Amino acid sequence: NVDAGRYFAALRGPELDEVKDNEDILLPKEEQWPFLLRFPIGCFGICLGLSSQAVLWLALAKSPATNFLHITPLINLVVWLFSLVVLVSVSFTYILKCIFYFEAVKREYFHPVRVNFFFAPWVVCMFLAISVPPMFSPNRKYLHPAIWCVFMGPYFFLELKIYGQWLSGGKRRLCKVANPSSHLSVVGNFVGAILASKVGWDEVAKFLWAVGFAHYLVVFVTLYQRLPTSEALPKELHPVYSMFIAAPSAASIAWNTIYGQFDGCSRTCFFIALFLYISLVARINFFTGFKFSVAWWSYTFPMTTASVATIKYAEAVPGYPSRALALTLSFISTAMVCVLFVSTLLHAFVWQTLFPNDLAIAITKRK
Amino acid sequence: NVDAGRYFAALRGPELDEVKDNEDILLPKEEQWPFLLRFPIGCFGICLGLSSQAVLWLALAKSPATNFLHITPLINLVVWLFSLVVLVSVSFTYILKCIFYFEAVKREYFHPVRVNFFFAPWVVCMFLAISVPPMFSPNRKYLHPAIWCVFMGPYFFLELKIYGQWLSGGKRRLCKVANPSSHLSVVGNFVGAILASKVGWDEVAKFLWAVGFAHYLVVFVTLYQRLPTSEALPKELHPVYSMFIAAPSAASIAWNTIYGQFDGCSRTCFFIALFLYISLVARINFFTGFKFSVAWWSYTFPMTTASVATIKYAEAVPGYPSRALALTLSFISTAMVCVLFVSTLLHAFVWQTLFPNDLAIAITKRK
Amino acid sequence: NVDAGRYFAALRGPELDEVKDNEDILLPKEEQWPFLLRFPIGCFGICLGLSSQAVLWLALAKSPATNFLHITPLINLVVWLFSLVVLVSVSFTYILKCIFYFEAVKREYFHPVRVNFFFAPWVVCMFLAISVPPMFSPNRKYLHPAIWCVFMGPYFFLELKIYGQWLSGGKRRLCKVANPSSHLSVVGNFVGAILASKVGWDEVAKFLWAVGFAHYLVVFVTLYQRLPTSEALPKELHPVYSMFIAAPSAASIAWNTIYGQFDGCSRTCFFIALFLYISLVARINFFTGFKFSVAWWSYTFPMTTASVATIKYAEAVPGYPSRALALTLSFISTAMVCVLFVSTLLHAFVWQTLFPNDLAIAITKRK
Ligand SMILES: CC(C)CCC[C@@H](C)[C@H]1CC[C@H]2[C@@H]3CC=C4C[C@@H](OC(=O)CCC(=O)O)CC[C@]4(C)[C@H]3CC[C@]12C
Ligand SMILES: CC(C)CCC[C@@H](C)[C@H]1CC[C@H]2[C@@H]3CC=C4C[C@@H](OC(=O)CCC(=O)O)CC[C@]4(C)[C@H]3CC[C@]12C
Ligand SMILES: CC(C)CCC[C@@H](C)[C@H]1CC[C@H]2[C@@H]3CC=C4C[C@@H](OC(=O)CCC(=O)O)CC[C@]4(C)[C@H]3CC[C@]12C
Ligand SMILES: [Cl-]
Ligand SMILES: [Cl-]
Ligand SMILES: [Cl-]
Repeated sequence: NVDAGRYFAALRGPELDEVKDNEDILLPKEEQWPFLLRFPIGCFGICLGLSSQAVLWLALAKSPATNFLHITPLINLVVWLFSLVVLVSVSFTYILKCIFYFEAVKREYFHPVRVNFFFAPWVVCMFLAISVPPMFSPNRKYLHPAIWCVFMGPYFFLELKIYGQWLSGGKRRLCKVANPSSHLSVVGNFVGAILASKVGWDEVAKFLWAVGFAHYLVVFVTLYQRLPTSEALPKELHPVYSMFIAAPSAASIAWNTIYGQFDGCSRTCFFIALFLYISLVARINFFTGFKFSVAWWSYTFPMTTASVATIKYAEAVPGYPSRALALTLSFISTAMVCVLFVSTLLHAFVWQTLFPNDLAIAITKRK
Repeated sequence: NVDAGRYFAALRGPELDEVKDNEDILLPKEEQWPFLLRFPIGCFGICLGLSSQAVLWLALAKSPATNFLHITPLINLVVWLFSLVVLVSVSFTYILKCIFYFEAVKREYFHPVRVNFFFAPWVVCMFLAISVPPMFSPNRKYLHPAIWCVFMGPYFFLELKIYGQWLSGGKRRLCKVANPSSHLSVVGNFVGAILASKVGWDEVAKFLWAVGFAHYLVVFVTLYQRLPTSEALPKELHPVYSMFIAAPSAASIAWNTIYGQFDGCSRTCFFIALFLYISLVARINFFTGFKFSVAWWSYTFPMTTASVATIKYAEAVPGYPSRALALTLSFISTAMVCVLFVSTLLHAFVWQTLFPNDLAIAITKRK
Repeated sequence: NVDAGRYFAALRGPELDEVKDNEDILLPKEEQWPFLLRFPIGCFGICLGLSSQAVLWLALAKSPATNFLHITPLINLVVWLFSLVVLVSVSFTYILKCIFYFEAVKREYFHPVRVNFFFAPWVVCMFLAISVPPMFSPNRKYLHPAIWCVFMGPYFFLELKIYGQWLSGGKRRLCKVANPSSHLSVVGNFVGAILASKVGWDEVAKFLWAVGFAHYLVVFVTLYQRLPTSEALPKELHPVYSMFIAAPSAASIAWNTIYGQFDGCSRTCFFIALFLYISLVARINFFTGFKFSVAWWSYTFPMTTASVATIKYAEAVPGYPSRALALTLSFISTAMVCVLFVSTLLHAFVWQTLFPNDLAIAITKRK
C-alpha cells in the first residue's frame, strides 16, 4: 500500500486530513459517498473523552481530599453507563466497515496520523475497567486477572510490531513517520500499570512502567529535531500539542499505586505535566480561537487525566494552596466537555455536517 | 527582523561575532562608532564571573569542611560589595542604550548566540541574593518571599516564550538555532531552586527542578546530532564548551537543599560534571593557548560553580582524598579570575581595546 | 588515513565488511594473502563469548537461588582455564601483526565498525577477573586494588579521546559515525563498576556508573533519528541489534552491588533489557534463518549477560514464576554457544574457511 512519503506530500493540515490544492483523487467529490466509507477511525475520540471523565468524577466522590463538597456517587453511575453505550455503538459500526470495506481500512492503517488511533479501543476499555461503579462490584477486594489479560493482550501483541519497526531500516521509522499525536501509543503502558495493580499482580505492573518510560523518552526528544515529517507540526501553538500531557500525568498515577505514596518519582513527573499544561492553556489565544472539529474530542483526553493526578497530589500535601489547584483544573477540563457535548449534537441533527466526505483516503498512488 | 539563517551565514567564529571575508556591512569600519553602539550585551559576563566567586568564598568560610585553613569572612564582604558596584554600572549603561538605540537592541535579541545572554542580569542577581554577607543579615532565619518573586518573575515570564517556541514550526526551534552556549537559559531554574528553599517555600523549589531537568536533557542530546547550525561548534576542543558544566553542577546543589543530604540523585549529577571538567582542563592545550577576549569572563562561570558543589560533597564524605579534590578545584578556578581581572584592566586603560566596533550587528538583509 | 565517509561508501553489509559491486581494491583477490593480513580484529569476539559463560556458570553454583540443581563448581574451573588459553593466543597473534603490519592496523582503527572492537581485550580481562574460581583464591575477602587500576587504566585513557570527539566538529562525531555495535564502548564503564566494588573502593564505582549512563542515553536515542550512516542498520530485524541488551543488563548488576539490594534503579533497567530480548528472540525468523559467521560469536555476549542479571532478580523475589524465567534464559544462551563452538571447529579444520581474504581493508583512497 501507499507509504507515508505519499501521505505527507498529498495531505496537509494539523491532523493531516485535508487535500492540497494540486492533488487529484479517485472518487467523486460532489457525490455523496456511502455512510460506511465516510466513517473515519477518528470517531473513537468520543469514547476517550467520556471515559476519562468517569475516572475523574469517581475521585471527587471517594478521595479523602475534596470531601467537603459532598459529591454524590451517582455522577459516576450515570456517566459510566452512558459511556459504555457509545463504545458499544462505535465499535459495532466500525466492525461492519471491515467486513464490507476492508480495502479502505488498510489505507487508514498506513496513514501516518491515523495509525496511532487504533489503540483507542483498548485504552477506552481500560478506563471503564479501573473505574467501575461501587454499586456493581460490592465487597470488591481485587479484580479477577482475566480482565487484565483480555484487554492487555491485543494491545501488547500489536505493541511489539510497531515498537519493533522504529529501530530498523523499514520506511516506518520514528524519524520518517512522527507527529505530536505519537504519544497515544506509549500511554497505554502507563495506564495498563494501574489495571494490573488492581488485580493482585504487582511485579508485572513494574514491567509495563519501564517499557512505557523508555519509549516515551525516545518519542519525546525526537519531536524537537529536524525530522522529514513536515507540515504536521502546526505553526505557532495548536491544540494538537495537548497529547504531550497524557504521558507524564498517567505515569505519575502509576507510581503512586505500585509504591503506595508519592516518592520523588511521582511529583517530578506531575510537575513536568503541569508545566506543559500552563504553556498551552495560559494564553488568550486558546479560549478565543475555537473551531469545532471531530479531532477536538480527542484533545480533552490529556486535559482530564491531569485532573485525576492533581487530586492525588492534594491528598499527600493537604492545604489551601493544593485544594485550589485540584478544584480548578477539574473545572476547566469538565467545562470543555460540556461545551463540546452540546456542540456535537447540533452538528449531528441540526446542521448535519459531522460526517462529510473523507477525501484523505483517495490519494492516487504516486503522482 | 533578520532571522538566524542570515545570522549563521554572515557571521563566523566560535562565539559567532566575526564577519566573514565576503559579507558587506551597512556602517563605516574605520570610523569610530558611538560608545553606546559599541557596548555589546556580552559585557554581562563580568558580573557572572565575580558573583559566583562570592558564593564560593562563603562556603570556604562557613562550611564545616575546609575549616582548618581559618578563612576570614571579610573576603565575601569585600568581593560581594565590589560585585554589586559593577552590576549597577553595566545595567545602568545598557538601559541608556535601549532608550536611544532600541533599534540596535532588537538585532541582538534575534542573534542566535546573544539571545541566551539576556538571562544573565537575572541570574547574577540571584547569586548575590543567596550569598548575602552574614553581617548585613544577622539573626537570619528565612528570607522574605518578595526576593524570590521579584527576581524569579521576569525570568519565568520570559522563560515560557523561548521554551515554548522550541516545540513548534517557527524558525526559532531547538534544531534551527542551537549552540554550546544554549545551556545559559536552562541553568536559571536549577539556581532558582536554591533561592526558593531559602525563603520557606520548599514545594515550589521541586517544581523548578523538574522544569530545569526536562529542558536540559533535550538541550543536551540535541548538541550531538547533525543540526543546521554550522560553524558554531568549534573544531577540536574550545573553551566555549565549558557551559556544559554549569547545568549539572547547579542541579546537584539544589537536591542537597530540598532533601537535606546527598541521595543517589546528587552524587550522580556531580560525577557527570566532574567527568566533563576533566575532559576540558586535563589537557596541555588548555593552559598553553590562551587569548584574551570578552567572552572569556563568561567561561569562568561554570568552572567556579563546580567548586561550590565539590565542597558540599566533601562535607558528606570526610577524608583526605575528598579534601584534596575540593581544595584543588577551587584554586584553579580562582586563579583564572585573578589572571583575567588583571588582564582586563590593561586592555581598558593601557591599550584601550576592550570595546572595538561591533561588526556583527551590521549584516545587510538578504544578500 | 581514509575517513568513514569513504568507509560507508565502499563497504556494504550489516557488519560493513563486504565490498560493493563497483569498488576497486589495491590487492589481488584470487591470490592468497599472508596469514597476518587475513587476521581481522573481529576474532576477539570468541573471548567475549567464552568469558561471559564463565561468569554465568559461577552464579548457578554459588547463588542461593537455583540451588536444588546442585551444580558442581568444576564447570567454572574448566571453562575459566580454557577461556584464558584462547585469550593468551589471540592477543599474542595480534601483537605480531602490529610489529610487522602496523600499516594495516591503522586502517582498522579508522573503520566505522571495527573501532569499537578495540575495547574487547580489556573487557574480556575484566570478566575473568570478577569470576575467578574459588579454588585459586581461598579466603578471599577483597581483591587487591592493583587489578582494577591495571585493567581499568588503558580503557579509561582511551575512553576520554573517543568520548571527547563526539561533541566536536571533527569528522568522527556520534552523528557522522554510528551503528548498532556502538554500545560496546559504553558497556565497559558499567562492567568496571563491579570490579571496583570487589576491591574495596565503593565511591569510585559510583563515578563509573554516572559516566556509563550519560553516554548510553546519548548513544541510545541517536540510533532512532536520521543519521548520515546508511547501509549499516540492517533492514527488518538482524542479530546485530543484540548489542542493545548488553548495556542495560550490565547496569542492573552494578546497582545491586554498590547499594546491596534491588532498588527501583535495578528492576527498571532489567525490565528494559527483558523487553528488547523478547522482541529479538520471540520470532520464528530468528531460530530458522542462521548463517555461520565470525561476528556471530560477539552476538552471544549480550544474550549471556542477561542470564547473570536475571538470576540476581530471582534471588530477591523467590517463587516459581521467577525460577522458570531464570532457568530458561540461561538455557537458550548456553545452547547457542554449544552450537557455535562445534560449528567453528568444522570451519577451521574440515572446511578451512574461517580466515578468507579481508577485502574491507583494501579500499582505494577517494574514487
Ligand atoms: C523523559 C524526560 C522528558 C523527563 C520525564 C521522565 C521522568 C519520569 C524522569 C526524569 C528524571 C527522573 C527522576 C530523577 C531523579 C529522581 C530523584 C530521586 O530522589 C530520591 O532520592 C527518591 C527518594 C526521596 O528522596 O524522596 C527519585 C527518582 C527521581 C525522581 C527520578 C524519577 C523519574 C524522572 C522524574
Ligand atoms: C540528562 C542526562 C544527560 C543525565 C543527567 C541527568 C541526571 C539528573 C539523571 C540521570 C539518571 C538519574 C538517576 C537515575 C538513577 C538514580 C538512582 C536512584 O537510586 C536510589 O535508589 C536512591 C536512594 C539510594 O539508594 O541512595 C536515585 C535516583 C537516581 C540517582 C537518578 C537521579 C537523576 C539522574 C542522575
Ligand atoms: C536511558 C533510557 C533509554 C532508559 C534506561 C536508563 C535507566 C537506567 C533509567 C531510566 C529511568 C530511571 C529511573 C527513574 C525512576 C526511578 C524510580 C525511583 O523510585 C524510588 O523511589 C526508589 C526507591 C523505591 O521506592 O524503591 C528509583 C530510581 C529510578 C528507578 C530510576 C533509575 C534509572 C532509570 C531506570
Ligand atoms: Cl484513580
Ligand atoms: Cl551554597
Ligand atoms: Cl556476578
